[PDB]
Amino acid sequence: LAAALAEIYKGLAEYQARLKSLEGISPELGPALDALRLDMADFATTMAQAMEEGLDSLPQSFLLKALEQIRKIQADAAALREKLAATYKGNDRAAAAVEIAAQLEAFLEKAYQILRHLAAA
Repeated sequence: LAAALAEIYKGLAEYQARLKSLEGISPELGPALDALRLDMADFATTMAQAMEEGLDSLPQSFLLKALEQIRKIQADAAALREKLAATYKGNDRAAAAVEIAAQLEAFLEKAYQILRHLAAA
């Protein structure tokens, strides 16, 4: 349980580091960058809080919250990738972002499987 939770949290943190390393879209997109940071930070807050507490069992609300939330984040990220690519392309930074994005997709799949198992009785 703790070990599993540790693995997921670690992976998320690493991805964040890559998402800063690439930045520089536009200043006017302040709310944009804030949205991405709020979604990721929120996931880390709730997850980290539960692990620290070490409660006997987690609530059904918590489970379904993880599934619906993460799905929302993936959809929004996809839209951002399409727009960003159209604007920025060819540059080395753009190519790297594509590579990183691909890795995230695989990780997303694995995470979905784990959550489904937990939700299922």
